[PDB]
Amino acid sequence: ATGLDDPAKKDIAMQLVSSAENSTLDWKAQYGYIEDIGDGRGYTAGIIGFCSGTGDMLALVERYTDRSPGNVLASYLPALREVDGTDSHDGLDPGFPRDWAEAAKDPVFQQAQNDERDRVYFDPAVRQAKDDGLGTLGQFAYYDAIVMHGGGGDSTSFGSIRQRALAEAEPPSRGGDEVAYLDAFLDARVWAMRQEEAHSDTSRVDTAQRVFLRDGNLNLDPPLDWQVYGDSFHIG
Repeated sequence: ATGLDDPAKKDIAMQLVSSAENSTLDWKAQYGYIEDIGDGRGYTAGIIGFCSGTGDMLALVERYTDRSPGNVLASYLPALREVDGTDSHDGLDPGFPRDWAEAAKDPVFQQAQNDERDRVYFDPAVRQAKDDGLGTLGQFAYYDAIVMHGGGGDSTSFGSIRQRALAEAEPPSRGGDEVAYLDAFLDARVWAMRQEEAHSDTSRVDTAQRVFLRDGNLNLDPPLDWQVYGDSFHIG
């Protein structure tokens, strides 16, 4: 019941991430979203942008189908298993986007999306932050990082960002000052964003996370006011 695991704080986290990914606090509006944006990942869909090309859409539909056999997306499993690793729409078109939108009306699919987001991103990020001895803000910083950068082994992954920060500063779990460590983590996060795109817009740190940190809002308590990409947001 503590930190970002508090239901109210958890939803604040989801809103904060949504402001950067969707330019709105309304993260749930994305349950039914589905498009191929031409990034090589095939169809990108749902609340975290599950992809047909990367395996996570497949894992999501498998889990939905375990809980709800013969649901509308179940017929697409052979195709999803086949196109995995590629941007191909073979076996998905023409009906997949329509059927995705229909499934998104099912609270069970919505819960499946929530649970996959939490299995891959939220639970690991919050658990690692708490182990490092960080408060709610720090827990949020880890979550936003893993959402954008993933939990892989690559040079700008969440794990790699964390390792960079630990080299510059000790975490509270090892006697370090929390503000100094969080400044190091945000530095590392910005370093990674710039590696992935040179002229990256780092506002989700610069005019949000760094601002909360400078305000000493270590427990991430409303009112929260921030900007991402120049749009202003407020949670009272």
